[PDB]
Amino acid sequence: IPDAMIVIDGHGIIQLFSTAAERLFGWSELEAIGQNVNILMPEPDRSRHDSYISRYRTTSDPHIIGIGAIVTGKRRDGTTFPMHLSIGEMQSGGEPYFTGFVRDLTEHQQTQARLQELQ
Ligand code: HEM
Repeated sequence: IPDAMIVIDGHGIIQLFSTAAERLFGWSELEAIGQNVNILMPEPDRSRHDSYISRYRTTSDPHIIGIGAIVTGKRRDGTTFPMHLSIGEMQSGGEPYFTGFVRDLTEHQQTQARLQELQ
């Protein structure tokens, strides 16, 4: 059962954008592909994302890879949302590539929030 998956190169450039990713983020394949993955997140992560990838490539010490994390994503329409992110590392043509699997947690957040306010 497919999820929103994205594939970037070692510079954060999108290479593949799944159909489900399109529905979640609001960007079509063609629109996303040549863009930096940072277009899918609000600030401050956005401007710091390249340094996150860079930091990892040099230190080889993961903070999300093999760990997973829940973060805020940003749609094309400008709206933000909570999402769980898992990152896999791969190799192709001698260069590193990264695979991201996104799980939308909007509903989860809403339910939890609704239960919270209804006492
Ligand atoms: C769309 C919302 C996203 C957010 C908010 C986000 C956020 C972050 C943050 C906060 C870090 C490093 C912070 C720390 O030092 O612990 C990070 C690292 C990284 N992100 Fe993202 N990211 C997103 C999407 C993606 C996607 C889609 C990919 C690849 C398909 C990706 C690949 C990476 C890589 C390779 C690293 C560094 C490796 C590591 O520290 O484990 N990120 N991201």
